[PDB]
Amino acid sequence: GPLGSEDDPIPDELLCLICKDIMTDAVVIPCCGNSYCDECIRTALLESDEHTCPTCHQNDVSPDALIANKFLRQAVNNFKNETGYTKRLRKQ
Amino acid sequence: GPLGSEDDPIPDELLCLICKDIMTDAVVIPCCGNSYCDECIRTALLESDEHTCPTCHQNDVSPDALIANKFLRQAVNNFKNETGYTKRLRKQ
Ligand SMILES: [Zn+2]
Ligand SMILES: [Zn+2]
Ligand SMILES: [Zn+2]
Ligand SMILES: [Zn+2]
Repeated sequence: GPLGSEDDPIPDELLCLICKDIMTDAVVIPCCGNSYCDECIRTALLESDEHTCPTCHQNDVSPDALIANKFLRQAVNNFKNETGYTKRLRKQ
Repeated sequence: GPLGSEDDPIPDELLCLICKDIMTDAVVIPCCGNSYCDECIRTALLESDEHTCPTCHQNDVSPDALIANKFLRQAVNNFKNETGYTKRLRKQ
């Protein structure tokens, strides 16, 4: 049936595994190929001295080796506009 | 108007720039981040001794450094099933 009208789950083709949610300005990891939030993937490598990838569990990656997944960022932007994905910010 | 009725173009978020068409099992280039057909991107580096990227015109890439854009391949698979994009395959 149809999805996206009032409900729809974010696909893994544009959803960060680290926070299990969509990301903006997503990057790619040259250790495996998965894409996540720039900050999310950075945190994984920063907190892991072994540079343990948060998906393939690699031990030779780097937050400086993060490439720009143009396609990812594009899809996310379109997806957000189709289903109208967004959230309510606060005055924190 | 809407898209998907009887005509729909392939977006740059899952469309290969090299052949200007969708691809399957797309890979990513760690030089810039763009994704293209494994065969297409391979050909670009294979024919260019300078390893001139077919998008950013880099000079230090490689067909071996091609990573697996999990997300790309997933998007392509879904997109193909949405519009019904496909072609004549052969059992060679
Ligand atoms: Zn990895
Ligand atoms: Zn994230
Ligand atoms: Zn490039
Ligand atoms: Zn191609």
